[PDB]
Amino acid sequence: GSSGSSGMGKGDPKKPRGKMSSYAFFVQTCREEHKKKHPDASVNFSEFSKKCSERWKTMSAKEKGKFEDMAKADKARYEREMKTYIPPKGETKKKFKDPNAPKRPPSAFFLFCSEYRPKIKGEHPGLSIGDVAKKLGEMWNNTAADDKQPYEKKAAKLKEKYEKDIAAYRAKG
Repeated sequence: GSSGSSGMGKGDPKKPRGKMSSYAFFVQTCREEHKKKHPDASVNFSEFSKKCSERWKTMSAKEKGKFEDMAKADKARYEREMKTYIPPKGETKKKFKDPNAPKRPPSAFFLFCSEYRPKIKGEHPGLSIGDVAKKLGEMWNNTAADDKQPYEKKAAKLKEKYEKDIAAYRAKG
């Protein structure tokens, strides 16, 4: 969530941290290259630090360019981790309905719970529109991916309609 800071600091293993910027990378790009020029060199970490600072600013835009293109490349490869990681729930008035924006079509889960609602609802009268649905919340989770083959494939088609409508809402061209 708009994680302000980023990089070596303090936190937990859960969240895949490891995002470095142009500098963070440049500072290590000069030190590594040095070890090659002077292996038995008595270079200091501090002296090499203050240097990278004024050394990074002095560097002409062109010099920074590469450092920038290489840095951004990481901001992407780093996300790969987040994918494997699943954070808690903390959405703020998101995925909500809006009259201005185009309504989003149903999904596999909705197609299943919707096609099952009229099935279980009749078998179990005691339940109610509310509960009945709350009961499908787990049914889907258990459902095997394969079983979601049709519920998914179909949905995909619908999405198109939305992707076509929204294409206007934003009008980014």
